[PDB]
Amino acid sequence: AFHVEGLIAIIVFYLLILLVGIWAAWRTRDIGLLVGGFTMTATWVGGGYINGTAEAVYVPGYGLAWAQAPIGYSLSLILGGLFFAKPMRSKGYVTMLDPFQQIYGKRMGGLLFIPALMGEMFWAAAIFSALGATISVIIDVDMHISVIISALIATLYTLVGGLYSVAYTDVVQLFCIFVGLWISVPFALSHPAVADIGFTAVHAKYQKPWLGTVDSSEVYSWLDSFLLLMLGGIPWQAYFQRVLSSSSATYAQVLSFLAAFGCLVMAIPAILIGAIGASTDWNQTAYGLPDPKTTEEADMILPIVLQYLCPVYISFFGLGAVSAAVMSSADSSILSASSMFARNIYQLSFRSDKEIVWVMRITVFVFGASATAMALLTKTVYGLWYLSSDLVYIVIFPQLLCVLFVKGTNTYGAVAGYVSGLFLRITGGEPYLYLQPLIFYPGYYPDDNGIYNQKFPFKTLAMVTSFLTNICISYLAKYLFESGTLPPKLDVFDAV
Ligand SMILES: C[N+](C)(C)CCO
Ligand SMILES: [Cl-]
Ligand code: NA
Repeated sequence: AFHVEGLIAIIVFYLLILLVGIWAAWRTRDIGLLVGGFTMTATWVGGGYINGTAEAVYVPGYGLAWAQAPIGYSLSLILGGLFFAKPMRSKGYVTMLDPFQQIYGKRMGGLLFIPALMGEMFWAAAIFSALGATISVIIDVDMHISVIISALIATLYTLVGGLYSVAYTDVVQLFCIFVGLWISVPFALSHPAVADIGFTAVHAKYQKPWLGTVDSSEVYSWLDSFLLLMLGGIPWQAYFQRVLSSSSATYAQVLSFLAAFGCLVMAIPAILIGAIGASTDWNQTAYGLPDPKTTEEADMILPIVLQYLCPVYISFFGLGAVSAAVMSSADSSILSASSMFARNIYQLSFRSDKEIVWVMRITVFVFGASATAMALLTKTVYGLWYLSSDLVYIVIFPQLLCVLFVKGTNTYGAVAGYVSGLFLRITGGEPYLYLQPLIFYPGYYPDDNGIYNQKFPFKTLAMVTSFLTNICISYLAKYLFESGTLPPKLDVFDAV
């Protein structure tokens, strides 16, 4: 029943992506800055960007007003270029966890690896879910098998590309994403089922208007989420790997700015596809009634629009664009997680080149399997894409601010900030993971599923409490050990 045309199309597109990169690696006027910016854009923009942005715009509860992850994650690159690019450079940093291990120690750096590893896993699960949904809709494959196949192909791509040389694969992949999406959009807009997306943005005919709305009581919560996506999107090894490998600090800053511009440009057609899905009379298409959000297939809105509103070859171009985005992001995500585990955890704390290569291969496999299980269990792409930066914002970002800008931080403040931020984040609950809150801040309300949500900005409160606890406990421990109030024999971490 499945169309073999789709399988042959994804095969030929994958080969077309890899062959040009192999040729460019075989071969290899002030244009390298553009190439670096395009490569960073291809690293940043994956299945999360495209599919999660379309889902967030499509879902009536969110709209464009609540599709904050594309804008926030693009602004993360601008903020990184402005403030974090120079302090991370000119030091012997290979990974993002190197400042943490150099200032707080190996154990605290390994502890800080856990939020980063969980964020990488959430991002990989979101992009695996996006690719599996695209394959399942367009090639008509079972969703579980499609997700497993996507994870397998991403794993083999990362491994095969790793040992050999790849040059300018990301440029060609970004070109494929851009062309596929921007040729899919005009075909989707001209479908007889799709109504005027300008009218649907401000008026409701099929569902609530896709521009979205923010209530006056929700404003703080909106701001809270935006901060989580704008500041929690900065401390990632996929970005700092390109920052540290640059020739100069100015080159790193300019590639950050160009990458942010490219991310916004890539986010535009995803917003348009989500708006088209929100403006579609599904009773007129072959998808039929019920509509995708009634079917609980909202997270699959972008492939559905590609499949049921576009011709078959345009659907194949869109599938190629999604595949290019997912491969170019999954390579960086898997490699960053594996490199951080191999260098910071295995090589530095516990301990050979062959041994390191082998543990990094098996780590790629285990990370892929964990992300596959997470992708199979969940039902949302935007939710995992959002949650990837949640614990990063809560935990790593205050510690990153402390190690870069706050002179005098130590391990006691790091541990205190870790515990305080984690406690305030956990006690606030998580609706995506169906967790009840223990602390009930003012404005709490139950959703459809019965989990109490928080209108109070408790995530930003947890982050700020983590930062202030780090500073206060660090200076208090320094004062207590310097003045002689606390005996020096109790300095378990030997920080001061
Ligand atoms: C999820 N990240 C923040 C790592 C990349 C944005 O797509
Ligand atoms: Cl993404
Ligand atoms: Na990508």
